[PDB]
Amino acid sequence: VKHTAKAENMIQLQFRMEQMVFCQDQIYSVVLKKVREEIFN
Amino acid sequence: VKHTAKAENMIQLQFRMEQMVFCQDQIYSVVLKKVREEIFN
Repeated sequence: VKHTAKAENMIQLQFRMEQMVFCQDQIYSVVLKKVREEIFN
Repeated sequence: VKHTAKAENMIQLQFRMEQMVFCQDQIYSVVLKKVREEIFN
């Protein structure tokens, strides 16, 4: 039970960090795919 | 002097308008200009 309640709480905690939407300084990798896949190619 | 005075106010005024940025559907072809100089050219 104890370990179960911890995993469950950890999962919700981890989705609360993704919603605040940190726009990272390495998105570039996938920025680049805009001007490759979607326009030039 | 009448028409010097008239001319200058209008020339001042037009620059008063430009501060207020806008442009409707003309801006489309100058994005294509971006498209040509950033990618293909």
